Amino acid sequence: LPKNKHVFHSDQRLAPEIRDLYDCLYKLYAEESASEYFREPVDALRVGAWNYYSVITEPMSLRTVLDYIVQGGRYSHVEQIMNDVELIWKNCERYNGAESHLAADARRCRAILEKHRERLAD
Repeated sequence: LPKNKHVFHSDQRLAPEIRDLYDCLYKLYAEESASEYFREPVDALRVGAWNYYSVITEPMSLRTVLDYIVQGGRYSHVEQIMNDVELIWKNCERYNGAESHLAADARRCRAILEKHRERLAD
């Protein structure tokens, strides 16, 4: 699992739509407290979530997405990024149940991201 925190680097070589999504995602990652459990990939075995990797076949976190964006070679379209971001929330509801407060914060993050994007669209 990657060390320390993702360093904000808004790369000018990216498509503008992707750089914009990057900026919104970084804000969610670094600035919104409801994103806490979705920031970094979980060491499932270390935290005693023993069956996590069998329940969740495609793990995902904001860190993972942000690093992919900066590293290149994965994303060519915003819809691809959003596909991975949606995984974060879906994985959460799948493993913790829709009634958990973790799932409540996933849904909050999802809605907040939507608003970040709509705002920058003006």
